[PDB]
Amino acid sequence: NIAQIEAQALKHLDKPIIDLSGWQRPEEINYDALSQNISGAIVRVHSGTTKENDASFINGIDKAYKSHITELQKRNVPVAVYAYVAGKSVQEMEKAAEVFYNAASPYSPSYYWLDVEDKTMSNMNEGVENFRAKLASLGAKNIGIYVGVYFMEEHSIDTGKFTSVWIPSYGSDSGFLESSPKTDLDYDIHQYTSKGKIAGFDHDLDINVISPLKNKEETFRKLFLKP
Repeated sequence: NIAQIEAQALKHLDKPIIDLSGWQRPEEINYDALSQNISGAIVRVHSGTTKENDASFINGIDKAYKSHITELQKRNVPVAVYAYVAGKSVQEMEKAAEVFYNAASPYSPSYYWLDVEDKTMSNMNEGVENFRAKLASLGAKNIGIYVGVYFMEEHSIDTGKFTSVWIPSYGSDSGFLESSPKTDLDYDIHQYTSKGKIAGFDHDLDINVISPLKNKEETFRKLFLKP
């Protein structure tokens, strides 16, 4: 039940939050082990490549998302989703948002995240908003933005209409927390390394933590326990 998931999450609150994509092969993940070593997970569903790869189809659909979502949800881990935002026009942005929503919504994800990291439209702020607005109109309520500080400032990426902000800052990228986002914007969650190692998986993992500037339990509830 819902109280059960919530109790497990309270119990595991100091375990890290991971994000995963098709680059992390489900067959290489011991989900039993991984689920007891994490508090939550954020799974890639879409990337916005004409060449073929192991992590997604040409239409942007991630090759592993059904596995990552189902295997973690069955183990009572709360799971949110993300899309790499890369439309070259409003039309592409709205298309990608629809593809993303339709693929992820069946799983009742705890949050939808826009992963914004390169300029694919002249006014990237407008394109990002196109994506966000479309997702909202399709029914997404929890819509957050992942964006680096320098990118956000360079392209005047407005985070105001999003319901949460997620920011990467790796320092040297050692696998450990070593530098926090260089902004006074009030973000909820910090991607601190791309080279984490967690029991249950042998290879590099993106690891995240709720910002120590927030109340940890309340912010975790916000991001993971309110779909």
